[PDB]
Amino acid sequence: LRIAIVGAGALGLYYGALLQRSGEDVHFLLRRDYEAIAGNGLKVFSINGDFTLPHVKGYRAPEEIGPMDLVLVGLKTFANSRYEELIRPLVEEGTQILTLQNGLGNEEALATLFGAERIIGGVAFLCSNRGEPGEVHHLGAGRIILGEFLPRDTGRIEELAAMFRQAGVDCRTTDDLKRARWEKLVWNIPFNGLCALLQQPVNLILARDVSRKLVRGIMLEVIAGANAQGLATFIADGYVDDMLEFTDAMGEYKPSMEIDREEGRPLEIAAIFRTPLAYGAREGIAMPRVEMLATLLEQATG
Amino acid sequence: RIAIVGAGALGLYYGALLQRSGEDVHFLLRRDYEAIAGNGLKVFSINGDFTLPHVKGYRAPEEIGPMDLVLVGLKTFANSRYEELIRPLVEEGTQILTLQNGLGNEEALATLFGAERIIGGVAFLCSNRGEPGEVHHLGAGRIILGEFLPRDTGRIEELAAMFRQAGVDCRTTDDLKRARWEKLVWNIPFNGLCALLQQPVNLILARDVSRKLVRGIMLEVIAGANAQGLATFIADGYVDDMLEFTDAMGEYKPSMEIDREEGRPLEIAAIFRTPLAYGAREGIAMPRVEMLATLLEQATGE
Repeated sequence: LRIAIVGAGALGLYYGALLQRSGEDVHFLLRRDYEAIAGNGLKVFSINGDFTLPHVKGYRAPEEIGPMDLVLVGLKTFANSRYEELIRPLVEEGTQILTLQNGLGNEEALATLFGAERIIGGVAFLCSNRGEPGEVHHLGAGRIILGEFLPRDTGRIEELAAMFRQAGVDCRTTDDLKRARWEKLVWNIPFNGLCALLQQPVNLILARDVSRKLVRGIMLEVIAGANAQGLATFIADGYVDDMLEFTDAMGEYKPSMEIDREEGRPLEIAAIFRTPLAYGAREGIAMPRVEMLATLLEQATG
Repeated sequence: RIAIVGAGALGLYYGALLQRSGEDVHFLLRRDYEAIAGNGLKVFSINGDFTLPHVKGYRAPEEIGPMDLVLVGLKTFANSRYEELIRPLVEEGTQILTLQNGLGNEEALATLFGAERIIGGVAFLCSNRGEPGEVHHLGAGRIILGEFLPRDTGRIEELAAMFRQAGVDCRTTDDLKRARWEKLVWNIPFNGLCALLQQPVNLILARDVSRKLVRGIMLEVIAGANAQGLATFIADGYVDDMLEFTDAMGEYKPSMEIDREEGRPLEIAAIFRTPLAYGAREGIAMPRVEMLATLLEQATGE
């Protein structure tokens, strides 16, 4: 099975590394650290034991790779205008596209660009900061839940789930990709939002009672927008308490958006915030706290 | 009003937060009386560090005298010392709050002093200690408060309010017994396996068949819980919820593993042998908890 990794980053390189370690033909597409990876290799620093890959099949242009069986898009979503130029040379009849990037609107913009039956969505729970050119730092978790965009057929999702399980990634299969994306949004929106804005890790947002109270209300707004979107099964309100207690054992974790704010690179406001808001306002649901958060966030960074 | 009987990684932490918000806190120190009478204790947290310049410390409980509340944070192998350590602190109206691990603690103190004095607190805290008078708080800290003998709310809500004022996320339940068993679902696989294998939680969770083991251990604890006269049944699926909860903890080394590393005794009796007793009393097959308890006393006998 041959794979393209379009994105790199903490997410793309980590799953890319684990795939070739379990014997899969993985073709990396790099920009920033092409010379530091082709000359050296990529080092994975993990809590489940470090490992290094001495040789890595690395490319700096998508046309050099050619058509692929699978393509992992782990890109940051501010470069979604680059979907056409980076993915087109990898598309053959039978090519299936996997997306692990945060928020909504990613599966939909790729289905319009290539085809709905090709699109597999993966909601990934990964604790990873990264990089002095060619290094990945695995800090926690890593589990994936796989779902197809066009909802119908069993074999492909199972073959992919087993493949990630062969690579040592905890992998699950679901019938409702929409719901699982919205379930991740319940954590993503308050915690990537408030933490990037206030420039404070999750524990300090959780330490104040009134800030906890804010978090709940953000979460309930997300749930309401989720529940009236066309879900096969309803997301209960108790899930707020579940995700609240979940984050309480993450310690001093700084989420991805906060790290981007600290590193001077742009933030994924469009996919994490504006798009769920657009989908929520499409069905006419009040989401004032999300909107306020979205606005302040793009005010803060410009 | 408050006496701290324990002076471990949790008794110090909670007592330091209690007097920081202006409570009359009296610490019973043993190993490090002289280090805290000279300098005071330093609390290092993820929620910002603080230092108490002066600490009301004592070496004998008869010097402290009658109290309003005694927080017991003792390690459960010192439970034979209940009478000598707590009796001088007890007057008519004194209430005893137990925050230690496992079972039997509420009932022992109830037999010893009076059941209408006893308050059970299931606490969840990540804390290693140890530079005589230095407390490290790595995460969480939330407490669920129950009364052993089920009479009133004011008493339990006044204590809950008192903790919340001090910055402790503090809840209240009507089923203390259930909540103890709820924490046993986590404490048995993880404080068990990690101490035995001498590995952190992420490794135990990394192998597929080891997750299946954890599942099985967990299901037994639940089965031993559900036949214990609980007001409301613990469902399985609470398994899936501690499986995913522990996965957000990264490279975490539980209290029992830390105690194994430092070569100090383990709380096998309260965490393992008492619940196994409670299940056998009702006749429940718990082969895995048994094997674990036993292998764990085999490794720490030598």
